[PDB]
Amino acid sequence: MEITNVNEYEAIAKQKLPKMVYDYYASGAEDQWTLAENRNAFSRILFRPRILIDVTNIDMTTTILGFKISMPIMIAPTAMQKMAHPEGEYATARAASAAGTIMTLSSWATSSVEEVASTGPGIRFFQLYVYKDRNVVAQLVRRAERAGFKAIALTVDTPRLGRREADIKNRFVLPPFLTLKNFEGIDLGLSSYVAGQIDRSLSWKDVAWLQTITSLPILVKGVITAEDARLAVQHGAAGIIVSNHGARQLDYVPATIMALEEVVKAAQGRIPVFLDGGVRRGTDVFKALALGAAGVFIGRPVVFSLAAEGEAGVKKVLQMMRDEFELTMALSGCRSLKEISRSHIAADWD
Amino acid sequence: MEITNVNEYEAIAKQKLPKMVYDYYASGAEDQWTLAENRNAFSRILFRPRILIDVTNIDMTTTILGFKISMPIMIAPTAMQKMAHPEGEYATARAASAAGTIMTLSSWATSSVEEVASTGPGIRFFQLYVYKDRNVVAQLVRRAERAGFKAIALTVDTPRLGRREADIKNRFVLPPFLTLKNFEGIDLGLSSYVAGQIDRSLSWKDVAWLQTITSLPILVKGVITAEDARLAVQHGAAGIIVSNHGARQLDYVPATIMALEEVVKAAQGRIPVFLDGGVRRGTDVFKALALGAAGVFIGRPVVFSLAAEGEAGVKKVLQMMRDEFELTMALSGCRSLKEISRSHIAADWD
Amino acid sequence: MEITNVNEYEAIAKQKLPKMVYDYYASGAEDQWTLAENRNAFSRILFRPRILIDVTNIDMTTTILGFKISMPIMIAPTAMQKMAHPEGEYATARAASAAGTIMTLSSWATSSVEEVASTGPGIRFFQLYVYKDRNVVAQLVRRAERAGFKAIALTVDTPRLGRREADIKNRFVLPPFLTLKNFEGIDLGLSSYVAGQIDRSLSWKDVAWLQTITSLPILVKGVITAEDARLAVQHGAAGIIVSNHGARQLDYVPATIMALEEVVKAAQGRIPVFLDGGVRRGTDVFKALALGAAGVFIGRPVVFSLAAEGEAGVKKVLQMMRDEFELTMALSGCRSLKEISRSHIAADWD
Amino acid sequence: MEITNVNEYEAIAKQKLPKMVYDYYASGAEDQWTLAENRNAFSRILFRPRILIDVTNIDMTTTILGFKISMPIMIAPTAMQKMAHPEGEYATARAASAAGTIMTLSSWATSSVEEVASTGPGIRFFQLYVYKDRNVVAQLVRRAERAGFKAIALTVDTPRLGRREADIKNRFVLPPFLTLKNFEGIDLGLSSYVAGQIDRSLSWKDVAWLQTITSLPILVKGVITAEDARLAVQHGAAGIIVSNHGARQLDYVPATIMALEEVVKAAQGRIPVFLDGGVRRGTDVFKALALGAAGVFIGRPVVFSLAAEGEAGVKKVLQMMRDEFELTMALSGCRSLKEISRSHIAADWD
Ligand SMILES: Cc1cc2nc3c(=O)[nH]c(=O)nc-3n(C[C@@H](O)[C@H](O)[C@@H](O)COP(=O)(O)O)c2cc1C
Ligand SMILES: Cc1cc2nc3c(=O)[nH]c(=O)nc-3n(C[C@@H](O)[C@H](O)[C@@H](O)COP(=O)(O)O)c2cc1C
Ligand SMILES: Cc1cc2nc3c(=O)[nH]c(=O)nc-3n(C[C@@H](O)[C@H](O)[C@@H](O)COP(=O)(O)O)c2cc1C
Ligand SMILES: Cc1cc2nc3c(=O)[nH]c(=O)nc-3n(C[C@@H](O)[C@H](O)[C@@H](O)COP(=O)(O)O)c2cc1C
Ligand SMILES: CCCCCC(CCCCC)Sc1[nH]nnc1C(=O)O
Ligand SMILES: CCCCCC(CCCCC)Sc1[nH]nnc1C(=O)O
Ligand SMILES: CCCCCC(CCCCC)Sc1[nH]nnc1C(=O)O
Ligand SMILES: CCCCCC(CCCCC)Sc1[nH]nnc1C(=O)O
Repeated sequence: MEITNVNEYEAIAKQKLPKMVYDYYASGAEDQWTLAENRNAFSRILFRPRILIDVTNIDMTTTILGFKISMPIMIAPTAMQKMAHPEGEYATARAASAAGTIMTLSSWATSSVEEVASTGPGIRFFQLYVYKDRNVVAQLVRRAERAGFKAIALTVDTPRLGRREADIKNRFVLPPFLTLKNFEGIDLGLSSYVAGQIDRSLSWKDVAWLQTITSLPILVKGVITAEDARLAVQHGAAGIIVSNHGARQLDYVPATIMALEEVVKAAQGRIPVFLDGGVRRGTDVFKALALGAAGVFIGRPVVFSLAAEGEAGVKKVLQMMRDEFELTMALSGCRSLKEISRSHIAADWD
Repeated sequence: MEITNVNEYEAIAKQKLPKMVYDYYASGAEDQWTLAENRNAFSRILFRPRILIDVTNIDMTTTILGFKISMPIMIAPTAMQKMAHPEGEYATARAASAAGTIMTLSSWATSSVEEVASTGPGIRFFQLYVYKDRNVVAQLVRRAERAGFKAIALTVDTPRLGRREADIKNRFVLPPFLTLKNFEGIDLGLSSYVAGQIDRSLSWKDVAWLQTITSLPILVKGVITAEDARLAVQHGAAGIIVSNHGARQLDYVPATIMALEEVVKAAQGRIPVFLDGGVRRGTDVFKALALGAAGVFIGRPVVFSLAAEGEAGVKKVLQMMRDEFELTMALSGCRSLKEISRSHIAADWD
Repeated sequence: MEITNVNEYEAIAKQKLPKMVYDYYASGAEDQWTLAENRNAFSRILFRPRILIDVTNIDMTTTILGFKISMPIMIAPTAMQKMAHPEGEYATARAASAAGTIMTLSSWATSSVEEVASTGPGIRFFQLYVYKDRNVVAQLVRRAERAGFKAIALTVDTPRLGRREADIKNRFVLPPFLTLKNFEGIDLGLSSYVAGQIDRSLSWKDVAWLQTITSLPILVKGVITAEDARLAVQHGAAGIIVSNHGARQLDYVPATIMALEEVVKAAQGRIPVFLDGGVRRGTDVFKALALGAAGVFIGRPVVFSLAAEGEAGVKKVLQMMRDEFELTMALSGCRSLKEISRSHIAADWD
Repeated sequence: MEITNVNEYEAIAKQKLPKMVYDYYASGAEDQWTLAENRNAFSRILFRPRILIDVTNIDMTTTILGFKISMPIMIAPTAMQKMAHPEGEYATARAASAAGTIMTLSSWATSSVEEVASTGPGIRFFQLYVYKDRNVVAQLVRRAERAGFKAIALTVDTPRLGRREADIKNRFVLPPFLTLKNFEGIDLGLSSYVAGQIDRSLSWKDVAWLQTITSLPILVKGVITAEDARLAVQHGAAGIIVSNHGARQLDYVPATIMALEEVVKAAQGRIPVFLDGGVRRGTDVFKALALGAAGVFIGRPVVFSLAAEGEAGVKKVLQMMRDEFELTMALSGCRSLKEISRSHIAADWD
């Protein structure tokens, strides 16, 4: 017996976390169709491996926004990680740096940007929502810059929260001793106002506004149509992240893997297009990249592994994924990321 | 624990109603393929949401036949509602008016048009079948007009009853104290003659006949082919209701959501086209409207909620649906019904 | 509780017949894929009903080979019916005549042509295989003609028996007191030689040979490709029966309903094309006819009903089917068989 | 009760072999999608049988690389067969010769080429991997030639081992008394070095190298794209074996039956194209040949039958398959292999 794949962590997490906590991390929106589809869609893409190629040395390094990382597998911003393990964001922070990759911190983290920054050096991104109190947004950005965060990931798919029914039936509440640390300290319990601070009037001009208060590259997270992808480009986006929020917002939106190519083509190679949602295997990673993605982000796997084995769990998840990805490149006949091509894959919609 | 979706009422209704009553409301025709398909088909239509749009104020109001209602979700005519709850049609009547929407009364109701009318003011439609005794039909129409009913919904898909096997095995009978109140009073137990009064010789000329005894707009309920949709238009129909009778008539007829577009195109915008059957979620509502429907009607959800919590249940069903529909519009980037478009959706048959 | 559909007889038959007998009647070839598919394929064809049509009088009568019958539902030749009920072929014979339809007798019947003929008057067909001993074939034909059988149905899909594994595991044997009565009497235990009498050298010239020893119309049973359908026409076939032997021969042959249209088109209206296999509902009957079939034949339903209720069971099966077929015509808007059209149906392959 | 099909051996093997051994033989790569698909794909190809054809004598003999064999069903190289039964490769060797067919020996066999050769005369192929120690490869080839092996089957789909998770959880190890006999004797425990001897720098020039140390025909095993098929032809391959290694390498590669035609067309009839993976029925064999394959190879069925009944089991598997294949040819109207055609089949992708 031994953990051999990322998905097995979900079971352990489930068996140890309180229903409320597990359900919060595991649930999708309403009937959870897209949740299931995010995983199932990958099963509709097949390989066309090239044999008899010198695959002695496999290079998985890539350059994201000028930064060079070990692999094209980064960590997505989850939220309230300390509900999964006392160390929460700390464990995830150290694990990301050690793995040689990027970690995106959530504004709703149970640790502050500076708390995370102290763990050690590493390339980090900050996820944020343009709240009603623009002054609070300015403060958060300024605070992230000081902590040395390299970019801002603006999430544009939550003008209003999706209906994750399990949470409603459970009557979800943030446990007693946890706190949204990034909101502790600057000029404004914390769970209700921050939730009530969501500004639903946001439009493309607010994207411009963000650009006038920070020089950090802005990544739009939550684009799934070619129409918005073009607008994101026109409005100075540094990159686009094809995401359906882990299927927790609007159910019946396609699987990110299916929508990806449409977004990649819309971008016309002007800016990097990334993807998240459903990634659990190295084979998943190879397909996303063969379809045009510059890299991918993982969410749930982090919190599940964190609950099961803390930092070791997160390190284990990152190692398994890079190993699987390497072996996939090897068996496909690709020695570097640049060698992966659309012809190495075959989609059910081809 | 708490009710978070319309479908959950069916379980409660089932656990409390007598087999005979539940089966009568729940069953489809014969092998019940279309019953299952009415729900499953919606799962084959996906969204293409627009992000970064000011979705501060969402307008769900619409004008149906000159009447302005709160939402495009109306109640379909069921039958013998008092089998589900002592108040039956009364509870449904008050709930519809309070919700600010239209309620279609069935000729086989366990309450009379005037009984319903007394609950309070509200826009109501009357469902009827051209019986052999045309004189009884005239009386019913005249009686509905006095009660202030705004339109007549003529059902044309039941020349003969479908075979709902559960009813046959159960030997379905109307409970002792209930009565088809609309037939009580005018010139003609009630379950057998009214069932034997079905006129199967009806053709388009009888539609004309109805038009010579009433000035109320006539809605044809039960059209699912483009051929009949055109005829309905030619024969002065005020609107068409794409319906397969909740899959209780001819099994193997397509899901209303699949047939809808064909009917919408046939109508050429000359008259409103509505839909019913399988609607259980706000996402269902958005798809029907994105496909051309002017509004939708719900059947079973009413009787199930009625059995579970009487009027409160019906109010709960209507609130949940409008809430879900609103959040869907918000996440899709639509501020009014006029903003919903075919491009906001993606069908498996595209 | 009450029997409401043909398929329910299989359960009763199963619960009362010995494993060996049930398995013999119920099994398909090897992995039984086509068995399942014969039924499932019908689920891939939908209706396009016409409403508001005078459906007061429905005419199901048809003329098959000059003979006028009550409905386009005939009985297929099964075998050793007395294993299902003491009366076997007798009950089936009386039931067919009473129902006003045709019954095809198998050469392997546990009753002789003359035994069946004595039950009463009725239009009957005789199924036969060109055995090695052509003299035995001549005798069988002559014997059928005397008994007043109207046509010969030559089965061309069994040059060698398919592998019905259940029979092998069960070590199937004909019960002690039963006998292949048609072979008793003329010039040649009976189970082994008759099985060993199968001539696998048969080709189109042998079809011609049959035509020189009888003037009765010859129906080829077991044609499923357009290539053979044309040959059947060229070689004086009186009609073609699209059949896959109830999926008991070569597994992975398409469902008869799927292959039908190809055969109908090949025939070019020169001769009637019939179908069998999987027919269990009136909706099944309407689809087969809408696709071009002149009528259909049923197999297993006869033996299952026979085991459950003897003749009454068979009468019940025939009544249920005509009732279901009538109601389907009524709901589709078809007053006669001639009114059924391809446009009243919609196939998944359209 | 009695064994009626090849697949039933897996159950017996499972119920008697130790988890570790069964899992090693039965498992696929990671989530085992292609494992399931290798079998399921055959279900998507249907027959178009020709009736009324003289199928008295069926000829299944074929000429592979100049050698004439009884049937187009050969044995694929498995590995460590003695884990399944004390006799291992011996039983398989005698069974293959008796069946009148070819057996491919694995370099990792628990019996040596000469040990196998002593069982008796028979046409045999040797499977091999170009190890780092080219000198060991030369020795193996020379050793095979002496034992009278007719050809070398070079496997090109394992530059690195796939992740068969069950083995990892089980901590698979070669039982105490077994030995990789081909490595015992010549100039180089055995499980770890031989596994560490895999050369992952192999490319097409190494294929040429093999051709300069042996005159035996070289068969490339593991080609699944048309691109590699052409290269295999250009580089003097004697034949191509479309294989996905029994789905144990890279998951999400298509089923061999689906990829086959692409490879057949690429070869342009210049060299024979074979197939393996998922073959379990004679119907499977007919489809592979109708698609262009010159013959097929079976893997798992050998080890499962071996575990259940030793040599008798293997003889039983080979007999069942030829019987099933014969009956399929008979029912399709094919008297010889040359008579099987693409028109006798119908693929879901046609
Ligand atoms: C428990 C949880 C919390 C999340 N929190 C955020 C968040 O703080 N910010 C954000 O933009 N997205 C959030 N997401 C979603 C993204 O981080 C991301 O798209 C991700 O969940 C990707 O899909 P995966 O979980 O299938 O890997 C959250 C997802 C989960 C499951
Ligand atoms: C118990 C029950 C009674 C019905 N009674 C009527 C009726 O009186 N008149 C009519 O035209 N349709 C009747 N229908 C069907 C329609 O009201 C309507 O098409 C509806 O059931 C829509 O589908 P849904 O139940 O899936 O929402 C009935 C349906 C049910 C389940
Ligand atoms: C038990 C049994 C016996 C059969 N016997 C014969 C027979 O004697 N002659 C023949 O041509 N076909 C025979 N068939 C098949 C046909 O009668 C016929 O194609 C039929 O089974 C149609 O399919 P169904 O069973 O799905 O209705 C037999 C089928 C069964 C199940
Ligand atoms: C237990 C086992 C051992 C295998 N050993 C080898 C081997 O030694 N050499 C090789 O090239 N392929 C090996 N394969 C795979 C091939 O022999 C072959 O492609 C085969 O398994 C075909 O598929 P099937 O098992 O579905 O019939 C092995 C497969 C199994 C299941
Ligand atoms: C300003 C937007 C508010 C969202 C923040 C939280 C969602 C609701 C918290 C529990 C009720 S946690 C989170 N952040 N972003 N998405 C989520 C997620 O849980 O899916
Ligand atoms: C004049 C037509 C007669 C139909 C009225 C009833 C159907 C049968 C009543 C129980 C046997 S109730 C009803 N009304 N319309 N459809 C139904 C339905 O139950 O599906
Ligand atoms: C001359 C051909 C021999 C077939 C006759 C019988 C089949 C085998 C009898 C039980 C072993 S009964 C029968 N007749 N035709 N098909 C069948 C069937 O059982 O599918
Ligand atoms: C030089 C390549 C090494 C592969 C040989 C073995 C695979 C691993 C042995 C158990 C850990 S047995 C084998 N040989 N080829 N494929 C396999 C298989 O088991 O799938």
